[PDB]
Amino acid sequence: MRHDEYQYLDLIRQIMRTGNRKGDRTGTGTISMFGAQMRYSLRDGIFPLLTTKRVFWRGVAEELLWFVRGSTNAKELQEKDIHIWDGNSSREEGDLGPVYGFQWRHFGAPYADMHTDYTGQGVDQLQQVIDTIKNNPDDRRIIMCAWNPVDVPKMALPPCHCLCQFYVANGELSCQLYQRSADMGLGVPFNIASYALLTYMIAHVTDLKPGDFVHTLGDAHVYSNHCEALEEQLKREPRPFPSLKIKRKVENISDFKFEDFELDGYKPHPKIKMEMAV
Amino acid sequence: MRHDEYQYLDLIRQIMRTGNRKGTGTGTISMFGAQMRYSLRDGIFPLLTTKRVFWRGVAEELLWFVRGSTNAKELQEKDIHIWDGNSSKEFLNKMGFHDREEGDLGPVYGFQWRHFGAPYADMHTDYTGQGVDQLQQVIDTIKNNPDDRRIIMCAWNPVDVPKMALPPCHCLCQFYVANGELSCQLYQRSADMGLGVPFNIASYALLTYMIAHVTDLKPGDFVHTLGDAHVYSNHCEALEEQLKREPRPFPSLKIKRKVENISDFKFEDFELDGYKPHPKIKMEMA
Ligand SMILES: Cc1nc(=O)c2cc(CN(C)c3ccc(C(=O)N[C@@H](CCC(=O)O)C(=O)O)s3)ccc2[nH]1
Ligand SMILES: Cc1nc(=O)c2cc(CN(C)c3ccc(C(=O)N[C@@H](CCC(=O)O)C(=O)O)s3)ccc2[nH]1
Ligand SMILES: O=c1ccn([C@H]2C[C@H](O)[C@@H](COP(=O)(O)O)O2)c(=O)[nH]1
Ligand SMILES: O=c1ccn([C@H]2C[C@H](O)[C@@H](COP(=O)(O)O)O2)c(=O)[nH]1
Repeated sequence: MRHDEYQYLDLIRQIMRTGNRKGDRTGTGTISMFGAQMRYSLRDGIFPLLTTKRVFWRGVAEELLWFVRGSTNAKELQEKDIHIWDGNSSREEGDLGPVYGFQWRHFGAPYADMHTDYTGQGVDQLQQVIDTIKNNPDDRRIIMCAWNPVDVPKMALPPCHCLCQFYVANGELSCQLYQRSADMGLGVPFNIASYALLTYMIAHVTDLKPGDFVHTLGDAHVYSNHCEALEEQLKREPRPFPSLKIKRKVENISDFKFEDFELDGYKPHPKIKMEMAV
Repeated sequence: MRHDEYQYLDLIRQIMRTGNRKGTGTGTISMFGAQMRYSLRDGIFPLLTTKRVFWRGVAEELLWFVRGSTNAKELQEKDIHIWDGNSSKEFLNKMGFHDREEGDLGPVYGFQWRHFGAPYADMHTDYTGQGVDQLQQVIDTIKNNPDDRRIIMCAWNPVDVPKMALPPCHCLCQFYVANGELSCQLYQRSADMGLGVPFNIASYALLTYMIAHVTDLKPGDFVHTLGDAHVYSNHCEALEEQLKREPRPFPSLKIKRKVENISDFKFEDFELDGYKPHPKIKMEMA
């Protein structure tokens, strides 16, 4: 019965107390461990939006709807006051290259720019996953992969979220994410919520109930200048997770809109300032 | 410090007790999401001891991957038959590969590791200079930028899976350097706990030993992450017998000479000392 958020807190504590101090691409220096795994229940409307520091729910949901549209145009997020892709995007202003939206919907197609019509090009992995869940739920290849060795050099930033896999049992849809690089302080809470939300959406349109989100980490790290803030965060007790309901019968994965999500009872501790490494 | 092999034994035990019973025609008992960690340090090599594992098959299959080969006949010539089932002309014709010759597994590991993105023709084609040589890329990044968080080799290729005799169970692996030590994490989407997993552990441990050697590092950990981790129902009696066996200290592995490039290893370069396993247990492949 231990709150699932303690998996996240325990890993931060372990990284700071036992991790490897190294340099890194950004020049900030990090403290890191290699290889971790967390499991978050998604059952009975439970939505694992972390509570010991406020997470950017609106950014999570808008970014994911943008992925689902297949968009690689950061201007569509900026227009919605979502600036999480700003650092890496000024090729035309806003064109992120063949990032998630494109890999999920067009893996293997040649990329031109964010305005190109890629209909019928590449593998639409997202629809492939939905079809397999509906038609052959015991399949062990229900995978969506964003790590494309051909395209990584054209991407504004190599994907941290290399691939995810789905699994069906007990009337439940589960999802596992392989995240190669995990900034425990800033990105990880958002990343948990992203793939928990994707699982809620796919479960909804496949007539399944959400089960578990399994979060596997490669290089799991704390930036050296985050330790003071995270030591303060570790003093905070998690609060019960919010609940998530989808307010209408959405027929297909592409039909979701932001207002379809009813997030109830989110009561996080206040935000903590933490500068993002560049 | 408990023997690392107990992670495998404990997971088999857990799956058989609480795993999900689901539906080939053989039943599976499965869990989703698991992770084991095997130390590779101080010459220790995690070749499981509660059932004799096919070490020579592990090493020859891995050398075959590294050559970029997708031709199962090259394994057969060395009396390694682990891919025979998936490459008979009859199997391939059954899968719809009517123009494919016996032995041709399609664009599987050797090809994805050395030529990701190239068009696949057949197993005899000269692919030199085509596609992404991910294996050499990893070696170069380890040498030149060891703190890089993108040291990845990916065999999961959505474009090519329809041409493969079997989609890769070993989707991708990632490397990590700290304190002079090279670690490796494998994401395995599908794990036959009884038959494939022991062999798969030894494969990626050996790969880590080889890459560490040619990058002048020491092996650290092998982290084995599983997606659908399952026990086939007709393995349960055999695995119940294995669970009563106590692990013995793992063997040691040394590389007998200085090998400069990953492509230069031969089986005789490996010295596996002290492997004293319990006997094989028959488990029929689904
Ligand atoms: C070093 C680094 N760490 C990261 O975690 C990271 C994450 C993203 C993308 N991403 C997945 C993000 C999620 C949340 C973000 C953010 O800036 N949130 C702040 C402020 C909230 C807001 O932007 O309004 C926060 O909530 O802490 S950015 C891009 C570059 C990165 N760079
Ligand atoms: C259902 C299935 N499970 C697997 O684990 C599997 C593994 C491979 C390839 N592979 C990675 C293998 C490793 C070991 C193997 C095997 O057949 N083992 C023998 C014992 C070793 C020997 O051949 O001497 C066995 O127990 O039958 S096969 C191919 C198809 C598969 N199919
Ligand atoms: O969704 C995201 C995007 C990025 N990062 C973090 C991980 C690293 O700290 C940095 C990306 O840098 P590289 O791993 O690519 O160097 O941002 C995340 O945690 N989650
Ligand atoms: O090296 C390998 C190759 C295959 N498998 C097992 C996993 C599954 O039981 C089966 C592959 O079947 P699918 O998951 O593709 O259905 O073989 C392994 O465990 N290891």
